[PDB]
Amino acid sequence: TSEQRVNIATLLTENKKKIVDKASQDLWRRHPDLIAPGGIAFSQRDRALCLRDYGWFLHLITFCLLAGDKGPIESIGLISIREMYNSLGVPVPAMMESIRCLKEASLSLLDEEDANETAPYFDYIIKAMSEFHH
Amino acid sequence: EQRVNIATLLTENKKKIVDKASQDLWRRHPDLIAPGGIAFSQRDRALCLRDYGWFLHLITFCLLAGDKGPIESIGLISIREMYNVPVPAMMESIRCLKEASLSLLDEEDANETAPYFDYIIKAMSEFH
Ligand SMILES: [Cl-]
Ligand SMILES: [Cl-]
Repeated sequence: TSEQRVNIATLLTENKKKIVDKASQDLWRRHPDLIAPGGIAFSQRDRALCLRDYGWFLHLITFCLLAGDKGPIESIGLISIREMYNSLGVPVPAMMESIRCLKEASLSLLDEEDANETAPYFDYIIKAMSEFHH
Repeated sequence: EQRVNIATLLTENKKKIVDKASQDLWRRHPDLIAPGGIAFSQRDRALCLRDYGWFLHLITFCLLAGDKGPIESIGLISIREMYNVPVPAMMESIRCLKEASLSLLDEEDANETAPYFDYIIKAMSEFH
């Protein structure tokens, strides 16, 4: 329900796969322990599950931005956070770092007003992820 | 009120729903995983799984919001970008996604949820 938010959602929808690929490669360059033996992205099936989870988080951010509401993050977003922590064994700082890389890869396609409008959604998901053990 | 519970159910089981739907679709259309198909190689299968997941997530979000506007908004955008992957395979994939999703609901939940799958299938049939 906004012109600029519709344009940003369009950009994030056209480039969802490229954004996820760039963000994941950045994250695995920065954090070599994730693709090391014992890491959450060592094997191929684990890597595919990580890519699908990062994609889900990007989609949720894009939907919340298109809507203009951050409610869905506190609703179904926490369910996905808990599922990624529990089922995939992803430590909280790895989830935050993945969302941060997703944020930077997404804002690399926008300008300045768009990036300022978009960043609070990534930031809110990061905040929801960091207060998990509380 | 109920839609938050339905969206929670589809989010807790997003991976299982997508897996069941994709396996059902590939049993139904064996040409998809045959040589030349869009799900033949392993990377092809991963990309197909991510696309089906995106469609399921859009449906789940439209159900959580109660609005189908985003379908006419970014759904057609993604369809056009992904095609320029054949379009008529997407239809049956959404049908399988719907069946796998409704297998987890009852009767009121399924009756409330199915119209979103129906709308995305109908919007996807008007593509040229
Ligand atoms: Cl901690
Ligand atoms: Cl940051």
